[PDB]
Amino acid sequence: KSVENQMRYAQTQLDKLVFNATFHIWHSGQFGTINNFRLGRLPSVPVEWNEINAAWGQTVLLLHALANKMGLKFQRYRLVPYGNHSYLESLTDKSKELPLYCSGGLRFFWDNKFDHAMVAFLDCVQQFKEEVEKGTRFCLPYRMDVEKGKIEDTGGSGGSYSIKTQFNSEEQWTKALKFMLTNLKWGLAWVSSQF
Repeated sequence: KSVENQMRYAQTQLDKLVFNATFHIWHSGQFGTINNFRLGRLPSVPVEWNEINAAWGQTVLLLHALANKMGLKFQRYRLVPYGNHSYLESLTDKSKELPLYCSGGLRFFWDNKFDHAMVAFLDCVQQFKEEVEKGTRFCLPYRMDVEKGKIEDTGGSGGSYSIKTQFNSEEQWTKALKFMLTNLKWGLAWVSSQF
């Protein structure tokens, strides 16, 4: 099973079918893309952070719209769509900063706020998964592990890939993000079909 095939499968459903904006999830080599922004970077393709931040912003807007369409209010966090500087807020810790954007440079010179934000977002994606799967044999294709901040290539390599940048490689981080976008694409197909 290839992630590209999983995306095609979802695109087949989507083509046979309404939202305020359009959210087109696809692939470009090793990258997952959303509305043409690459969500990742590679040693050989140093995607600018403005583009990564924009991809995050569209991803947040998508999950926000999916949750609003379903009547789902997330636990633990709320999404704050804010263009290319989108973020979450913790519902229990008003202090906590959870930016889904970063500026350039080296992981070394950063705190963990962006990484915490991405794990909080994966928590929300997993909550969405539980709602679409409730009751149907339907399942989003890639298992998510919120405790560890990882996504599994279920039925592919079987490996688990971190959504955090710290202690990770750019190629594995990009893979995790691409599996996450595939899950959201499947979610959009299911939501567009069942609502």
